Amino acid sequence: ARRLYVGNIPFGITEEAMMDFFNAQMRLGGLTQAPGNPVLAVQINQDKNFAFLEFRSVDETTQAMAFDGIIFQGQSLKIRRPHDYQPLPGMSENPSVYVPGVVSTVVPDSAHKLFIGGLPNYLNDDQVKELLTSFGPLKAFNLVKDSATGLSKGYAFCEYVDINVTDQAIAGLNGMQLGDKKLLVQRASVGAKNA
RNA sequence: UUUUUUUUU
Repeated sequence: ARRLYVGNIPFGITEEAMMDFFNAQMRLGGLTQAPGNPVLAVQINQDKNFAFLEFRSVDETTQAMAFDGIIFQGQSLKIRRPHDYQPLPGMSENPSVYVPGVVSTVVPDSAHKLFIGGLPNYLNDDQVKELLTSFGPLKAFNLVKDSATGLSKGYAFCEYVDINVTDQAIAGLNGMQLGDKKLLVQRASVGAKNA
């Protein structure tokens, strides 16, 4: 895929200012495979609050994914792959089925994103992040705000650099009393319990 | 407001 989905983009951001930023991130990081800018175009859906990046190569696109969660103009960008990948109802389940095509040779130690809820609606990114930082530096953090309203929805996602600290972060934060709400913290995917 | 608005402008 020579395309990437980038949501939670800054308001009023221009397509060109989205391009110049990514191309300048690809160069600073040295993630380019050949001379020239990787990002050829960017399309922004202002109302929907998202944009799509268009790369010249497939590998470069797969390299820009490392910028998921990067801070740009106070907004933590959400980078994902397009959804042109459909279930494809062609019938005769053989190249699909379920397992065939994605058996997974062996998933590496990854995915330790944490879900945080019960957060007061008045706290902002720099306040919430602080409460989380008290256990160690974060590698990715995003506070969900209403599309129109713009205020906190009451829950945010975060991931530390040192995953082990992830477990320590849940045991000390989960249940914490914030205002008139009870904080909730659990692995955003699997791991809401501890054996 | 306890799981984060994906398209060929």
